[PDB]
Amino acid sequence: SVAKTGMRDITALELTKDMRLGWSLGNTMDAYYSAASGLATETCWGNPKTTKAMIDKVKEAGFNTVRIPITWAGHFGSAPNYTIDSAWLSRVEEIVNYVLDNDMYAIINLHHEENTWLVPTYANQEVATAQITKLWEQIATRFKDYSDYLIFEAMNEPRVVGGSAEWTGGTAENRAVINSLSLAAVNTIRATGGNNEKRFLMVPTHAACSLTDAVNDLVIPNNDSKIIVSLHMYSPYYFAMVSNSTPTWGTDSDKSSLSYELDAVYNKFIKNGRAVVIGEFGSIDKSNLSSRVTHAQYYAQEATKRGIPVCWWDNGYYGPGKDNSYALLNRSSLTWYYPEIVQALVKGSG
Repeated sequence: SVAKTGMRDITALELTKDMRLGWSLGNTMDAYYSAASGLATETCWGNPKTTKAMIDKVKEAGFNTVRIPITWAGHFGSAPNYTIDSAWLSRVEEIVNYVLDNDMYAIINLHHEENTWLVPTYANQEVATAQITKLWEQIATRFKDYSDYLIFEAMNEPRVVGGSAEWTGGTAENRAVINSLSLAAVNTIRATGGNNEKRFLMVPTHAACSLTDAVNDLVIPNNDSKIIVSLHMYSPYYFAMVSNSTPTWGTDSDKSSLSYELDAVYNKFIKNGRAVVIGEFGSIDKSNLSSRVTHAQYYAQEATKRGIPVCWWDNGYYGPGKDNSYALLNRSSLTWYYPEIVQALVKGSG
């Protein structure tokens, strides 16, 4: 286990290079139903209750990072304390230890918070600041003594859900409020003791997008050297995410468009000494395995050459021709639906 190996003398760029290739436990601790569901949210989107044996298979395949997306909304109480349900926090800790016991990196975040409370407007800034502070105070305190293999991702895809700028990079107001929220979260985490003064932290742009105005307006809290930028880049959009559209990938235009997107991130952040994790990418199943393999290998290869680790979104949803069919692992048989994609990712990562 790497749970109690402490804090190395290491830079963020060095750490992200070692993170290498990641896998998110998607549609699991991030799934939601209602305030009545409690611990049953984990299984409400069709993933069996997580076991260490599932994580063992991820390690065995060659991944070196597991991201554990967690929706806290539905599991915390009223203002002003926003107390997190003790059983929920204990369940998160069990899963964190499945990952660290496999000698891998673990990322924990706040996930689908934007639908209720994480609304980045000037009007809501005071309330959202108090709330993100109270939540991270509790989460960071619980995880304070873990080693540098545990990373905190402060927010997921902060944005005003339903508004016109949701997928266009936000408004300037939205981006300023997000910077205020990440500053409050980082300052809260750093003040909680244990190893949290030294822990590596991930901070997203608006909606974790790579659009120019979103990447340019991101402010690293305190210019802290242990902050990593979090981007979600399901690139290119139609091939990766949209059913009944664009089932092929692999032309020179396709490759150069993806290299351009990754060059933009490399030139903006990596070459300027700022580490980046692409915390989500992937492709849905359009009965197009050969294109998905070519895309996975090229994405991982070109990101690795630029010092950027990538994390596949494995939501456990299987469905050729269906929306959001990103599954790679069958968590019940403990066998892979698409070992060819896994092999392409691991090979591309080096």
